[PDB]
Amino acid sequence: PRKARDIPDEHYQRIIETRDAIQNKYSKETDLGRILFRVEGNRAGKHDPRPRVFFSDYNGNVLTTDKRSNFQLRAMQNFVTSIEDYNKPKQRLYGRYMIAGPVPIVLADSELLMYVGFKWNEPPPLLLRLFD
Amino acid sequence: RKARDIPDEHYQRIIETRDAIQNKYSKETDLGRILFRVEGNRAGKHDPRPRVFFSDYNGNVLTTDKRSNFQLRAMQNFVTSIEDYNKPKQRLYGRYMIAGPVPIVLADSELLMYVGFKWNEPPPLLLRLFD
Repeated sequence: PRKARDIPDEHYQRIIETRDAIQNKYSKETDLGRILFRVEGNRAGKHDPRPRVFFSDYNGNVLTTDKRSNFQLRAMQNFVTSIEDYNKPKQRLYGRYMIAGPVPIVLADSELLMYVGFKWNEPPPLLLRLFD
Repeated sequence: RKARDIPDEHYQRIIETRDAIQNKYSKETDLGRILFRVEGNRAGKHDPRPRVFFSDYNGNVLTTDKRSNFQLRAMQNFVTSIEDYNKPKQRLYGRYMIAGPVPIVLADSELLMYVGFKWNEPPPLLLRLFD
């Protein structure tokens, strides 16, 4: 029963920035596999708190070297197949793992889509009790 | 500048207390009496409880003048900062978050309800550029 929600402007702006950055860093590389390998290489493990970058094509296929966390992979696949409009980036919550995208990206002279997964830690509650 | 979404639990809660306040004072025909009573439950300015604010559909904050001027400034700013009266959002004023508006009916008058509450958690903001 999901909910494609807007990405907060700061988050989206950031995503755009790291997209452009990744694009510029690997502008020399002509091998897509090498790029994906390098990019995903910077994660130290599955419990790595850092935002994880995912990729897909324009045909509904997630592109990744298999990573230690199957859950993030399931969530990403679901997100990719759940997209209603490839021109509007949105975010979806999978348990405690938020996923945002897609944003267009060019790697190895190929047009692909970038996404960002990151665990989302449920805000401290406010109450606001019935007894006024 | 940062009109952010209200977390679903928070928004759901806000809706619940809105409906609750609506049902509690359904008998009352005096708006001033309602506002007075509602705001009466706060014990002081340092009261940690979420503070309920009100406004009309003409940009005016409705409240009996209170102990905390800061919350009042923040609320006024929020009300005049609203881009769309049909989408509730939240804005951070220092450490004081303000969420709204949500429609409410008090004394057969259509008004808007807001909730202010101090926010003690600037992160989670973890991100990176080593990629």
